[PDB]
Amino acid sequence: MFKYKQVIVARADLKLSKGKLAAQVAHGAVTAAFEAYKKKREWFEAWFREGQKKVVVKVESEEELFKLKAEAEKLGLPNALIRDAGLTEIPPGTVTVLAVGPAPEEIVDKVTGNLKLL
Amino acid sequence: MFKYKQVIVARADLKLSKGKLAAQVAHGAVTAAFEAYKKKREWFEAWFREGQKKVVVKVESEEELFKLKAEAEKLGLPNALIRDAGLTEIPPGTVTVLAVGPAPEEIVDKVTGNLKLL
Ligand SMILES: [Zn+2]
Ligand SMILES: [Zn+2]
Repeated sequence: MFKYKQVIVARADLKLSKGKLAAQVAHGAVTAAFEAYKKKREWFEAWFREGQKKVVVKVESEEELFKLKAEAEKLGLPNALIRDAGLTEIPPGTVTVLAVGPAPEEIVDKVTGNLKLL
Repeated sequence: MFKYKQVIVARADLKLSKGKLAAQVAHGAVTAAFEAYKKKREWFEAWFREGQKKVVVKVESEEELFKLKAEAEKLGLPNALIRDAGLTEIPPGTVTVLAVGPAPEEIVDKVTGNLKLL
C-alpha cells in the first residue's frame, strides 16, 4: 500500500473539458507539491520515491473547496487552492481545485476521506 | 502574457477516464516542474511567476511519446515520461504522458508544436 498520497479535489460543477480539468488538477498538484517540498520536505521525498501517488476526487462548489482548505490548514497539511486567470471562460477569481498533500495517506483522508472519485 | 509554459502530452489511445487522465497529467507536470526547478531554476521561477501555464495536448500512439521525449532531451528541456505502476489497469510500464517544460514557449513548441489540444 502507498503510505503517502496527494489528493486533488476538483469542481465538477464547472464542467471543464477533460483537458482543461487535467491542467487545473496539475496546477494544484505542482503548487501543493512545492509547498510540501519547502515546509514538509521529508513527506515530499517519501511520497516522491514511493511513486508520488495522486487521487482525483470531486465536489460541486467553491464553498466545498474553501471548507476543505480550512480543514487542511488546520491540520498543517501542504495544500494549494487554485485560481487560474488564464481561464477567461469562467468568472475572475473562480477556484477550480484544491490539492491536499503530499502527506501520510491517513492525514490526507482526514480531509478528503469522504469525497468521491472524479 | 505567457512567455513560459509546460505542455503535457497525453495518449488519447489509452482512453483513460477523466480522473485517471488528470492524475497522470499531474504526475508529468510535477516531475517535470521539479526537473526545471533543479536544472533550469530560472525557467521554473519565470513560469511559476506567470501563473505556471499548462496545456494538455495529445498523441494517438506510444511511439509518439518517446519520439517527443528524445527531442525534448536533445533541446535540454525539463521533461518527464510517465509510467504509472499503481495504474495496474494497463500493462506494466505503459507510458501515459510526457510533460515538456516549463521553458520558453517557443522552445516547448519546437517539440510539441504540431500536436492537437486534448
Ligand atoms: Zn532519453
Ligand atoms: Zn509557440
